[PDB]
Amino acid sequence: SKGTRFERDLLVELWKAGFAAIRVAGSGVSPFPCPDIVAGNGRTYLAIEVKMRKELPLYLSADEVEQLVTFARGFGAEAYVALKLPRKKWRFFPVQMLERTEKNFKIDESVYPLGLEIAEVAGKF
Amino acid sequence: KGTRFERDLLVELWKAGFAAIRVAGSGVSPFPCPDIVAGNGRTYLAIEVKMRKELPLYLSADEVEQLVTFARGFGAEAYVALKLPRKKWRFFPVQMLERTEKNFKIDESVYPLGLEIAEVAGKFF
Amino acid sequence: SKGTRFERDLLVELWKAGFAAIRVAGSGVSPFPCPDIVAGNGRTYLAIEVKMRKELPLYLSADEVEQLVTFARGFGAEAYVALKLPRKKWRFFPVQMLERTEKNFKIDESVYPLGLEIAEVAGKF
Amino acid sequence: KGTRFERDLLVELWKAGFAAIRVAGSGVSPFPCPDIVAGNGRTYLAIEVKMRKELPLYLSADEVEQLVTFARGFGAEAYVALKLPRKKWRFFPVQMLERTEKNFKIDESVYPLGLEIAEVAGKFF
DNA sequence: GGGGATCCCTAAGCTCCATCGATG
DNA sequence: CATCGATGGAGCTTAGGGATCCCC
DNA sequence: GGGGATCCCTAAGCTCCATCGATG
DNA sequence: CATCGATGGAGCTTAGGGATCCCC
Repeated sequence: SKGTRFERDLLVELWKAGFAAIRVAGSGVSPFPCPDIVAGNGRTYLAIEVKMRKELPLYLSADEVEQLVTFARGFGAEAYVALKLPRKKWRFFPVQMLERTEKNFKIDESVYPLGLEIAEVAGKF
Repeated sequence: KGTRFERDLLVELWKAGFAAIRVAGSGVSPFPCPDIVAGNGRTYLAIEVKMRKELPLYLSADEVEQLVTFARGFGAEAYVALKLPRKKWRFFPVQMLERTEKNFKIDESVYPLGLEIAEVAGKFF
Repeated sequence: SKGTRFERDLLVELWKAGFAAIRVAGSGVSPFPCPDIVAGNGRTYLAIEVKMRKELPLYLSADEVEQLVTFARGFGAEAYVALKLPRKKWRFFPVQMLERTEKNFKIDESVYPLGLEIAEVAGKF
Repeated sequence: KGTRFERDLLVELWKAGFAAIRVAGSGVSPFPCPDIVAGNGRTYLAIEVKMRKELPLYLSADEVEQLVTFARGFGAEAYVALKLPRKKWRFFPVQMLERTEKNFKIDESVYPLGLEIAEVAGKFF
């Protein structure tokens, strides 16, 4: 459950990139759809699911993603997965960029590279 | 405790089409962050949640600063939700606040003016 | 949500009939199957769903009953519905005795009469 | 708080095939009632839950009375579950308790003897 | 004013501490 | 000499029904 | 002893209270 | 004169990471 330390870490990055960002409470045992972090800089709004892996690939439960997009759609933000590999930087992946396994999704060696920097996230639109 | 009013207010937002969330760890050092953030693709809210035993509620001009600083940066509207011992939640834009000096306030003068959730969503049109 | 007062009431009746009985906590918002009351006198064990009505009929959601029997089966007790009508006494109904509506169950004027007294409950086996 | 150990223990019971429940309102006047009651069609438990910072745990002979009075009346076995600051839950039958006078206790003498949940279910055979 | 929806105040718990005893 | 404001603290458990307050 | 799974102690919040001021 | 026991109190918020303790 070290996930927290990385959520807190990313928040700084976002805040440094101009994003008013927050961590979602009651996230785990929740009465509703809830991602890890939510952010907005006045032009862009982000629903985010945060993940840290020693190494690829990263798998994302069918459900998990449904919940993120379900939320992202409702709130009016862009659903994103932030991935953290030890030596590398925070990488940002739109749910469009995810690959379907049998009953789930993934980001592997073939996808990680075409992920976004935090700076690309802010000024793309 | 007052945690049944806390989550009571969330329901109201959701009810009104809003996708709201409780900010993780906002009983924290004066950090630009509301207690709740909500949005519905059109209107976005930054909500300082106050539960006072009676009027007036005073609000250090500092406390207010943060709500506005954040609200601006995030791209949302700044609000104070306030519940009184037998009255139901009631929404106040920062504008609607009455001033003094080191603080602002909300007493009998403005309280009946305070909006209700739905009327808040209705502003956009 | 007056249901509580009647749960507390029934507990006395049970305790008076020789049943060590208790109310189930986290019953509503629960992580698992949970009835209103559980009791045992050393010979009999009861999973119970408590209901108070001004008047018949009493309807019981398909789900609700599944949950009670699911629990009753697991714990090793007999699933029961206790019904309270104003002027009358506590009536006890085994889930076998319930009648199926379209997508639910019920106890009406045709069933209430063949319900059990608390004393019949203890010494039937 | 210590409510994450509370519900932590429930999971253990469930894990072990037990259908357990938290007694509603057992921070109540010395009322014959455990903090938890569980059962699995064969074995039934009446569990006083103690979370002590260190040994020994003392237990007024009164407090014990109630567990046994209840246990008897309900048709279950009397147990004290006890968690220590870095040790995992550990089950003690009333029998296994060490006595003094107005109290009983649990210190180094008996603690390593205390059972584990599964071994508790295993007794029946 | 009478009738009803909303509280809050009362009694209790446990865990940890610290006095105080008695016994060795 | 009181009232509205402000300033610096301390308490932070649950849970039920009798009592309150509101509103019609 | 070194390496890892488990805590607890630190800094902070809010709400309510009560002092204290100043202004009328 | 200390240790194990007992007796009568008071505090009861969260939450994160640095520090601890255990175990191999």
